[PDB]
Amino acid sequence: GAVKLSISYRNGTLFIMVMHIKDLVTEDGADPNPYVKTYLLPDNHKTSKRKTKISRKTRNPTFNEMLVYSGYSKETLRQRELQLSVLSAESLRENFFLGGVTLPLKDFNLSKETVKWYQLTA
Repeated sequence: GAVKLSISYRNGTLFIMVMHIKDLVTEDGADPNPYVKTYLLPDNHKTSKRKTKISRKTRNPTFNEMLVYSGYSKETLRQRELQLSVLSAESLRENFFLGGVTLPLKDFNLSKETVKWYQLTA
Protein backbone atom coordinates (compact mmCIF):
# COMPACT_ATOMS: atom_id res chain seq x y z
CA GLY A 1 0.00 0.00 0.00
CA ALA A 2 0.76 3.70 -0.06
CA VAL A 3 -0.32 6.65 2.05
CA LYS A 4 -0.51 10.29 0.94
CA LEU A 5 0.62 12.75 3.64
CA SER A 6 1.04 16.49 3.86
CA ILE A 7 3.59 17.48 6.48
CA SER A 8 4.17 21.06 7.60
CA TYR A 9 5.20 23.09 10.63
CA ARG A 10 3.84 26.50 11.58
CA ASN A 11 3.68 28.50 14.83
CA GLY A 12 5.39 25.81 16.93
CA THR A 13 3.06 23.05 15.76
CA LEU A 14 3.65 20.04 13.48
CA PHE A 15 0.72 19.30 11.16
CA ILE A 16 0.32 15.85 9.59
CA MET A 17 -2.50 15.63 7.07
CA VAL A 18 -3.49 12.04 6.34
CA MET A 19 -5.04 12.32 2.91
CA HIS A 20 -5.73 8.88 1.58
CA ILE A 21 -4.41 5.39 1.23
CA LYS A 22 -4.39 3.01 -1.72
CA ASP A 23 -3.89 -0.76 -2.10
CA LEU A 24 -4.10 -2.08 1.46
CA VAL A 25 -3.84 -5.86 1.64
CA THR A 26 -5.25 -8.33 4.14
CA GLU A 27 -4.73 -12.07 4.55
CA ASP A 28 -8.39 -12.89 5.13
CA GLY A 29 -9.93 -11.78 1.84
CA ALA A 30 -12.22 -9.29 3.58
CA ASP A 31 -12.13 -5.51 3.26
CA PRO A 32 -10.59 -3.96 6.39
CA ASN A 33 -11.75 -0.98 8.46
CA PRO A 34 -8.58 1.12 8.32
CA TYR A 35 -7.55 3.88 10.66
CA VAL A 36 -4.16 5.57 10.94
CA LYS A 37 -2.29 5.78 14.27
CA THR A 38 0.84 7.89 14.73
CA TYR A 39 3.48 8.35 17.39
CA LEU A 40 6.38 10.75 17.59
CA LEU A 41 9.25 8.63 18.90
CA PRO A 42 10.95 8.45 21.31
CA ASP A 43 8.06 9.53 23.48
CA ASN A 44 9.36 9.33 27.03
CA HIS A 45 6.42 11.31 28.42
CA LYS A 46 3.89 9.03 26.63
CA THR A 47 1.81 11.80 25.10
CA SER A 48 2.17 11.39 21.33
CA LYS A 49 -0.54 8.88 20.28
CA ARG A 50 -2.80 10.31 17.55
CA LYS A 51 -5.43 8.54 15.50
CA THR A 52 -7.76 9.17 12.63
CA LYS A 53 -11.36 8.09 12.41
CA ILE A 54 -12.16 4.66 11.05
CA SER A 55 -12.90 4.28 7.36
CA ARG A 56 -15.15 1.28 6.85
CA LYS A 57 -14.93 -1.73 4.54
CA THR A 58 -12.29 -0.43 2.16
CA ARG A 59 -8.75 -1.14 1.02
CA ASN A 60 -8.59 2.42 -0.38
CA PRO A 61 -9.72 4.83 2.35
CA THR A 62 -9.89 8.61 2.09
CA PHE A 63 -9.39 10.38 5.41
CA ASN A 64 -8.53 14.04 4.83
CA GLU A 65 -7.83 14.22 8.54
CA MET A 66 -5.23 16.34 10.27
CA LEU A 67 -3.18 15.04 13.17
CA VAL A 68 -1.64 17.74 15.33
CA TYR A 69 1.56 17.75 17.39
CA SER A 70 1.79 20.82 19.64
CA GLY A 71 4.71 22.05 21.70
CA TYR A 72 7.67 20.70 19.74
CA SER A 73 10.58 22.84 18.63
CA LYS A 74 12.10 22.16 15.22
CA GLU A 75 15.29 21.20 17.04
CA THR A 76 13.46 18.58 19.10
CA LEU A 77 11.73 17.21 15.99
CA ARG A 78 15.08 16.57 14.26
CA GLN A 79 15.56 13.79 16.81
CA ARG A 80 12.03 12.37 16.41
CA GLU A 81 10.59 9.85 13.98
CA LEU A 82 6.94 9.83 12.89
CA GLN A 83 5.82 6.25 13.31
CA LEU A 84 2.70 5.77 11.20
CA SER A 85 0.64 2.57 11.47
CA VAL A 86 -2.43 1.55 9.53
CA LEU A 87 -4.66 -0.91 11.43
CA SER A 88 -8.05 -2.48 10.84
CA ALA A 89 -10.64 -1.74 13.51
CA GLU A 90 -12.36 -5.01 14.41
CA SER A 91 -15.22 -5.57 16.82
CA LEU A 92 -14.97 -9.34 17.30
CA ARG A 93 -11.21 -9.91 17.17
CA GLU A 94 -8.09 -7.83 17.87
CA ASN A 95 -7.43 -4.80 15.68
CA PHE A 96 -4.67 -5.85 13.31
CA PHE A 97 -1.77 -4.26 11.46
CA LEU A 98 -2.12 -3.52 7.74
CA GLY A 99 1.11 -1.62 7.06
CA GLY A 100 3.21 1.27 8.25
CA VAL A 101 5.99 3.73 7.53
CA THR A 102 8.49 5.42 9.83
CA LEU A 103 9.64 8.90 8.80
CA PRO A 104 12.60 10.60 10.49
CA LEU A 105 11.62 14.28 10.69
CA LYS A 106 15.20 15.41 10.09
CA ASP A 107 14.55 14.56 6.41
CA PHE A 108 11.95 17.30 6.10
CA ASN A 109 12.16 20.96 5.26
CA LEU A 110 9.94 22.14 8.09
CA SER A 111 9.85 25.64 6.63
CA LYS A 112 7.66 24.29 3.81
CA GLU A 113 4.75 21.91 3.23
CA THR A 114 5.82 18.51 1.93
CA VAL A 115 3.11 16.54 0.12
CA LYS A 116 3.87 13.06 -1.17
CA TRP A 117 2.99 9.37 -1.27
CA TYR A 118 4.81 6.97 1.03
CA GLN A 119 5.07 3.24 0.51
CA LEU A 120 3.69 1.17 3.39
CA THR A 121 5.58 -1.85 4.68
CA ALA A 122 4.40 -4.85 6.71
